[PDB]
Amino acid sequence: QTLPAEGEIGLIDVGSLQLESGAVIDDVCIAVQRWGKLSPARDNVVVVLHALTGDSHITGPAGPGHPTPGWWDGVAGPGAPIDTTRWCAVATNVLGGCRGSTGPSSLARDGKPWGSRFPLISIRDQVQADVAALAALGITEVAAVVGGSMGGARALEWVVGYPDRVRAGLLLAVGARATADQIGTQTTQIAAIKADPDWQSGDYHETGRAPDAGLRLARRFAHLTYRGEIELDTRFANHNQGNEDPTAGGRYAVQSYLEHQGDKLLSRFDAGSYVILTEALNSHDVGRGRGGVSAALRACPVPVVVGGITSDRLYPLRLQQELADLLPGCAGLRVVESVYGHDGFLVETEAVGELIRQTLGLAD
Amino acid sequence: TQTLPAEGEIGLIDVGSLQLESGAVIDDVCIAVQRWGKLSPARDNVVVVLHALTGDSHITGPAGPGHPTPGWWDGVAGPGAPIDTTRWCAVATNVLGGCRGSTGPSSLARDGKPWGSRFPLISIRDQVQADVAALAALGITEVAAVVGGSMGGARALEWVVGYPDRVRAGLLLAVGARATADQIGTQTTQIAAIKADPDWQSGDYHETGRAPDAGLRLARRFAHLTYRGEIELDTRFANHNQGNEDPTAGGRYAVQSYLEHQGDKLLSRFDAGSYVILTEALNSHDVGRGRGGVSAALRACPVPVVVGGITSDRLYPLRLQQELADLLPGCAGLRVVESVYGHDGFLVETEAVGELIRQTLGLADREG
Ligand SMILES: CC(C)(COP(=O)(O)OP(=O)(O)OC[C@H]1O[C@@H](n2cnc3c(N)ncnc32)[C@H](O)[C@@H]1OP(=O)(O)O)[C@@H](O)C(=O)NCCC(=O)NCCS
Ligand SMILES: CC(C)(COP(=O)(O)OP(=O)(O)OC[C@H]1O[C@@H](n2cnc3c(N)ncnc32)[C@H](O)[C@@H]1OP(=O)(O)O)[C@@H](O)C(=O)NCCC(=O)NCCS
Repeated sequence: QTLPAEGEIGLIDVGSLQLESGAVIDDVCIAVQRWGKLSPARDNVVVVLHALTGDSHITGPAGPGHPTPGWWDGVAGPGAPIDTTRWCAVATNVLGGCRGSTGPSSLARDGKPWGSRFPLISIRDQVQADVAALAALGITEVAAVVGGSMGGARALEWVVGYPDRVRAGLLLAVGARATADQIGTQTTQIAAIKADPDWQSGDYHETGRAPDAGLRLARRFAHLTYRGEIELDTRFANHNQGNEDPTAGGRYAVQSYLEHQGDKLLSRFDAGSYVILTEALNSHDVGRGRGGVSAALRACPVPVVVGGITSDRLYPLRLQQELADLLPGCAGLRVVESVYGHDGFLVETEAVGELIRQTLGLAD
Repeated sequence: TQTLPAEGEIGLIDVGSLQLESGAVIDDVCIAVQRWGKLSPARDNVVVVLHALTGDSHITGPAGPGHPTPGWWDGVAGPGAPIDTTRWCAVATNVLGGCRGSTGPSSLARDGKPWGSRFPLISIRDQVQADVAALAALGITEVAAVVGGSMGGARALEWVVGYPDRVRAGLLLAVGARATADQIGTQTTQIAAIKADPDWQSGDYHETGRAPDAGLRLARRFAHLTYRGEIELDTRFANHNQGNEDPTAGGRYAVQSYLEHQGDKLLSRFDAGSYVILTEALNSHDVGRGRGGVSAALRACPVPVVVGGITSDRLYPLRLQQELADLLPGCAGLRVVESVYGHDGFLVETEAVGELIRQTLGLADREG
């Protein structure tokens, strides 16, 4: 198989995939998009790994086929952090997603949506799908892997599980494993979607009713863990939305901001994928079956750049400090100044650009 | 005549009809009250204890008839305790709009059926007016001090600011001058989680056999997270599984099982309707409303106060207490409590919170 036309969308059939749990999901497709020109040696691939609700559209404007622009708009191109004049930015839709790759909303063999029959996946299963997707194109080793959040967890299992198939990695706003705080809010986000009457045990697809209310609830609660406490108060405080009265049907500024944030997600994301991908986040743990977190990291030789956000409330700075101390390929923690919490790795263009540019230098 | 209830008993004080800040009127308001210790000769030793969102008048004592769970500050009032009952009379009420004794959404109105969707939104200032009206109904017009945390701290704040001449001192724990954006964000969403429950029935579920249990449990699980510290949880539960359950095969995580138990535990002692009404009184908390702003209102309050905050508080960060301490002239300086239990530290650190209460009562003595 060949890479899709630069910019366009493409599907890569990797066949059956045996998961860490033993389950076997067959006829697996992996959507992918590429910016940049593949090298004659196929050795300049920079794999960009997206987060929970992201997809393969990492950069570019909106329009046909893409409701919203890329989540890292401007990270790939001439002179950009990932210089496409000499690098090949390859992004894929994670396994279990809903933007082209096999997931709960995809159809199985019986001609009906996977739904509740979709097997539970892990971060290592998402990585095996990406690695297999690249193999289907003749790419065994990639120059670097970069991602934040789930994308960071995907980049951590890539450098630890396949150290010889990658030359460098950028771990952004992620930890070596899921924390109690992350699982607590994420398992409750799931319970919010599952308590919606229209969830229908996960087989709501093609029935007309979906768990919209539950999905908005989960997204609103999650968005709070993405932002910084001070940034929210400084920006919204307790002000009212316009001239509304929260005492008699109005809304607060922050309340109107969260409802919009959940509305943006309903029009593009599927609840089933939100559950499956969140359950994969909960299972994140680089030390499982490797002798613990410390052993797995001490035994990883891949050179990596670790970045952490100060005001991050979902992935506190202490987690990245642990990663940098234990990974021998990492000099030290690379703090990203930002007041926007976890969203810092999405908004701090210049700060994140420096970490990417440092990561590609190690790949050289 | 309306009298205080016996120590350990519950009393139902009638205050008649009250007019809320919004203009609405609440008829036949009933406020539940509990006492600890005798009144002094001049009746000048009343220490009002104001509970938090899901609290009640059972501030101390074991479980027994009418009190399934011990007091939220077990050991805070009594002989030699922080509120030494040999000197002070600990008076605690159930907040207006509560489900735990006083008039609220679950209480029956005049037409015979519950208030429900007919209960008007109340502000923190409305809850203070009711408590002051309750004490007045008995005959108390001046208290020695007010103490509370969270919503209890908000009630205490509006008390010293609104009735400076009828209170000698106050203790403000883990609270801010006004509701923050992060607080209003999660709290409005919690309200939305209860109303999205198909059994909410616009709030008129009380006499239908159905209740929004799913929504309330969800709102509580999210709220409990904001009450704890990040490091506390990871050290306690990490990513461990619950018992022998396996998340890979539909099992639960340790922290997941813990949060579920918190929802159920509140689910069997609290009313969803009250949760919504009280949660929205928190949203409207703004000591500066109608007073020229936060700084003006606090600058004008001369009551001596003790302000304390928790280091790991994630819902009411330390910066909020620091602001209160800086704007209130009656405060000598922020008192920092070192705890790992986040916002819940004001309930757990009974030794560090005990001293702040003793400092507050010391100011009440000096001012008397
Ligand atoms: C884009 C993002 C990542 C960071 O960008 P940002 O600079 O912080 O932008 P903001 O969200 O603060 O504000 C922009 C939007 O909020 C809207 N908004 C702001 N205040 C509002 C209000 N009071 N009422 C309604 N909408 C409001 C703006 O209109 C704008 O809407 P738009 O999407 O149509 O352009 C973040 O905003 C987002 O959308 N999601 C973050 C969560 C996420 O992606 N998580 C997965 C990665 S781990
Ligand atoms: C009272 C309170 C502060 C207790 O805090 P704590 O003393 O530090 O102890 P915890 O509640 O965190 O843990 C003990 C309880 O959790 C349970 N628990 C612990 N681990 C568990 C697990 N893995 N799975 C299930 N349940 C678990 C224990 O069995 C115990 O149950 P119990 O409530 O019947 O006693 C608080 O947790 C509570 O129950 N209510 C507080 C109400 C409130 O609004 N607080 C904030 C002020 S508004």
